[PDB]
Amino acid sequence: SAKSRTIGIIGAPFSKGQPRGGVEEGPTVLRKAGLLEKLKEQECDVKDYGDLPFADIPNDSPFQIVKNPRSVGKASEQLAGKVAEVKKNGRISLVLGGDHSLAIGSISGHARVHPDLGVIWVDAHTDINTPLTTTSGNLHGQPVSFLLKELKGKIPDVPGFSWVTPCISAKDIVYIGLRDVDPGEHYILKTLGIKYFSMTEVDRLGIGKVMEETLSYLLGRKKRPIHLSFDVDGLDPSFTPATGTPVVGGLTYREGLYITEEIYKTGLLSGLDIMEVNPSLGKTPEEVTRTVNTAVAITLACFGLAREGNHKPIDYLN
Amino acid sequence: SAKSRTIGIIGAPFSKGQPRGGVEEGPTVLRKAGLLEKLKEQECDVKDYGDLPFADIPNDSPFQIVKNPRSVGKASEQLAGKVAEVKKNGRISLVLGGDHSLAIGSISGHARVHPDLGVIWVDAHTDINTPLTTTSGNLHGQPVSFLLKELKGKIPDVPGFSWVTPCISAKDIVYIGLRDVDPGEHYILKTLGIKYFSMTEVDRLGIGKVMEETLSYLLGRKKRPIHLSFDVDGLDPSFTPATGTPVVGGLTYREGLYITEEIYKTGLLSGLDIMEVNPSLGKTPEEVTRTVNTAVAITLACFGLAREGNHKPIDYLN
Amino acid sequence: SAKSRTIGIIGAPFSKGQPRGGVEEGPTVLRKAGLLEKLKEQECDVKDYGDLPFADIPNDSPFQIVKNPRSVGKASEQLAGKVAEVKKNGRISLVLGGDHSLAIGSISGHARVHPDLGVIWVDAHTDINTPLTTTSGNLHGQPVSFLLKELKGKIPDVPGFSWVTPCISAKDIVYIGLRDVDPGEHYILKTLGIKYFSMTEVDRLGIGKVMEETLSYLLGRKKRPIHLSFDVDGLDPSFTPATGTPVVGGLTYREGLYITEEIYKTGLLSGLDIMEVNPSLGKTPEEVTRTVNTAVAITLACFGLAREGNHKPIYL
Ligand SMILES: [C]N([C])[C][C]1[C][C][C]([C][C][B]([O])([O])[O+])[C][C@]1([N])C([O])=O
Ligand SMILES: [C]N([C])[C][C]1[C][C][C]([C][C][B]([O])([O])[O+])[C][C@]1([N])C([O])=O
Ligand SMILES: [C]N([C])[C][C]1[C][C][C]([C][C][B]([O])([O])[O+])[C][C@]1([N])C([O])=O
Ligand SMILES: [Mn+2]
Ligand SMILES: [Mn+2]
Ligand SMILES: [Mn+2]
Ligand SMILES: [Mn+2]
Ligand SMILES: [Mn+2]
Repeated sequence: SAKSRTIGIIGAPFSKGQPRGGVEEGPTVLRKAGLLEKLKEQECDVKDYGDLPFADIPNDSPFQIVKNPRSVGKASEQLAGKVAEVKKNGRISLVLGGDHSLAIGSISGHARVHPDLGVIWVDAHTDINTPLTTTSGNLHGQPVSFLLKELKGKIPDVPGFSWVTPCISAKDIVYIGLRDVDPGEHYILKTLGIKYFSMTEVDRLGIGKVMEETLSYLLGRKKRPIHLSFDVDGLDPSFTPATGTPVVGGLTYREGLYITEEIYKTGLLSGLDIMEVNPSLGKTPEEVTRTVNTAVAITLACFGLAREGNHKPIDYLN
Repeated sequence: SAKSRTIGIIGAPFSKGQPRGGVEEGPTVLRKAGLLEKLKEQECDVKDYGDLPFADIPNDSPFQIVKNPRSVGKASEQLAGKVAEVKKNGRISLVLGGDHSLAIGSISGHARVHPDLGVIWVDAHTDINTPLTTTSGNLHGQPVSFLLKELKGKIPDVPGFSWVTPCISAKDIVYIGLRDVDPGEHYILKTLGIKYFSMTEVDRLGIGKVMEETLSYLLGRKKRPIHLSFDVDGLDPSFTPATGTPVVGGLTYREGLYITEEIYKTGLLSGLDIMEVNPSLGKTPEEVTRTVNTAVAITLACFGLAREGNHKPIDYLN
Repeated sequence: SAKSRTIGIIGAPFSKGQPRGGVEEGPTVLRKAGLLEKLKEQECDVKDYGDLPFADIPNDSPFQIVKNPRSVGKASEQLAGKVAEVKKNGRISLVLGGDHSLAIGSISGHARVHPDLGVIWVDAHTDINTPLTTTSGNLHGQPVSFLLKELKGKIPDVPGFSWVTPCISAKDIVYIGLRDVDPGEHYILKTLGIKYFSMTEVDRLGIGKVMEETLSYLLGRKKRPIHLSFDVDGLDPSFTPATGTPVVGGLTYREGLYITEEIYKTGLLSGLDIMEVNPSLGKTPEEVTRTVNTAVAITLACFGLAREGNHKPIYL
């Protein structure tokens, strides 16, 4: 019942942040996999807040090229209200997600309770396109732009995103696993001086130094809450094939566990997003089972499960 | 040949330390792949001491929940005498194994001739449950507890193991590759302060520094014979799938060869166990061939094979 | 475009340096995957010098055990000629290869214009067998032996290789990825003191320290042109299965990109070989697709593609 193992589960069955349908079943397959039980199998305080209901906005006309903006803005608006609710209740928010546009609400609602948070973004992509730089028009590739304070005056008024007040600065976010960056995204990345560890860096330094540099960069000045937004495609498709945008050359299964293991040991985890699990895009039933089983193992390591073993505070020899 | 390449081969077709049948064929398939001939091709002096006849023990009721204790204890007792015999002949004992419970006999008979030995234990598991902390009753996940001096007093009188005397100390064994550890094992691991590199530590430091710390921890004070107990499930199941208890996220083929190449270069390899190859557990015939090939390759690196190249002390240009 | 992105492309559909047919289709499948256009989409100045026509030599009698000496010798002689020409045009020679015996011509022609070049050899093998140390007799395992000045006199007079002049010293080549070396090659490797990073060294040091030590070893004294000879079997068969001699335990896709990404940032890439892609050696159509696409990615990384992203100095 430690703070590190005190959890509030929020389901976010949302998919309109991206074209490929099925990512809304994310919260369903993760629950079906036995996540809450396996969390309770560890010494975890688990309270389920259910699946957020998302109202179907039938006529959600696009903003220029950005599609379904009112639907994405409302879903994140509900998530922000719900995330802050479980944070004021002392629990670590565990958003069980569809597409990564929900990171707007998850981080915002987290920010209303802990405005001094830092963000670790595990992803293959930066998701830092603005509504003017996007070529896909999909909002799951834009959430960071709505959330950075330095990007104010650059974000046009998108219908449904009026409640969005930027809550993090460029110095309070670190990327791990980038290997598919748009040209506009790369421009923002280097112009803001955002700390990132692309797969070039992970190869160069190893996931060991990557985590060492990541945590000290974020927890150097002061100790502050950590929000980990984990996009399942941050790991190689050989472990998470059932996702919207897979890119080869990703983080290994071991590296994904080591990231989450090292973040748990800081004791400062405060919010978690497990996004972009799509049980429709599995070429076989095993590809979905493999993806879900991987996202579950990632989450369990976020809350104490260590590869070296775990044990309760008793004498097992008596 | 030289001392590092003078080998005495002991087939150990025993399976009653674990539930799944077939691991007794381990010696058969390893020989069939040509392990003897490939060792001789790299200037090894190899003597084949034959496959040990393990007489049937029909009345072998369980000790509490521990299964087949007398068959396991006598096979390890017979292996212990056999290993000590080849060590007295000046040869490196090579045990081609069934289940890992034979390590009780492999290490004990080794210690009888070389009581100052150190153990490197490559495995996904710690194999350190006592007959009382075990929940599976399978003796192949208990051999280390029988061998540790610091556990004297916690091993009950198990039928078949009255010959057993703990021969190695807690500071004379190093684990590499752990990722599947029972809570009672984790308690024992930490309380006795055993040196270990789980998959987490291998991810943090890399196999290069792991082997540098391993060999310095064991050989730093004084040089001494090394005993390597290699469980095949220490590597990832993508390389050794034909094994009893495969666990995802293991050491790679490269990492397995680097461990064994580094151990050879010390010139202090004295005993070697190649355990848990179960040719009946491959989902396809190729998976069996792939497991055996990896096992043969790791055995060949133990006795001189190097990826950088090998050559005889002659003038290849005449 | 900039020097590091101005390329002359040479297709070398040659296979008679090795016994498995199909590697001559390397240039065809690589073009077919759109390699040229993909290079142009990242602001590269691409000039296509076409595929080299290799005439058939009927009376190609063996030189002892060495097979097809006059076809291999003439093919590399032509490639050396065409590589010197693109080098004279101030372009980076990109050789879309068949078997690795063509490196005899690629490096010789490159050394004709830049005799101070340094070679990086990404390969599971050393390819340093002499015509007398070889047991296979396949010349795609002998190219480095013809190129090293320190082995002059150890190489017999082989028909087809009278034009060859040893053009690099053993102190100017760095091997990366070794894991299958013949006894005679390893003797040569140790005797001549060639700098090398086998899979053992990549395991021990990591790909980052290997690249830093490689670039420092070749360019520490002074800037000079770099010739990258990339045998596709340097990567693990799980990423490049459609090749003649797959060896397990190879460089990862990531390590291949990292090597090529780091080589680009020096701005000194001057010659490139993409060798030993054999589309007829894939057990499934996907295995061919995987091998080519991996080869394509390694190539684009040699000319600026970066996993962290790219952008023109234009976006806000
Ligand atoms: C190819 N580019 C043009 C589009 C590309 C598509 C996939 C998304 C993935 C977002 B996530 O990693 O959260 O699934 C990012 C992207 N950059 C964009 O902006 O839509
Ligand atoms: C998971 N627990 C419940 C049991 C677990 C099963 C697998 C064995 C592996 C033995 B070996 O390393 O020889 O393959 C170890 C184990 N600890 C035990 O004690 O049987
Ligand atoms: C088996 N050994 C004895 C021979 C071996 C076969 C494969 C070639 C690979 C050439 B390449 O690296 O260009 O694909 C090297 C080799 N040394 C030789 O010389 O033929
Ligand atoms: Mn994302
Ligand atoms: Mn095991
Ligand atoms: Mn074991
Ligand atoms: Mn090769
Ligand atoms: Mn080659």
